[PDB]
Amino acid sequence: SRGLVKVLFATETFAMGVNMPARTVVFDSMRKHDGSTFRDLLPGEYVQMAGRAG
RNA sequence: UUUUUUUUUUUUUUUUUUUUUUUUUUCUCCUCUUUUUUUUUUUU
Repeated sequence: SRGLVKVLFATETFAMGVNMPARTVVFDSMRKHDGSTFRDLLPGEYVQMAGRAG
């Protein structure tokens, strides 16, 4: 919140919705693990994690 | 190459009182033998 930490590593517990967005967001993978079907992401998810950068 | 969420030890306290040991039965009941009754007295 105070900007004293630069690089953050977080799972979906912090991804899909937050206020106070930083400037840049990066993705290290294309897939995700839902409840034992091992699907990929959908636009409803990509909008929320990546829709908060400004 | 396996993420996200599912609360926990019932609330209450700042009510008066002018009595006194016990406690409640048992029925009428043939007394055998020398006597009048002796007696002063003195030594404690």
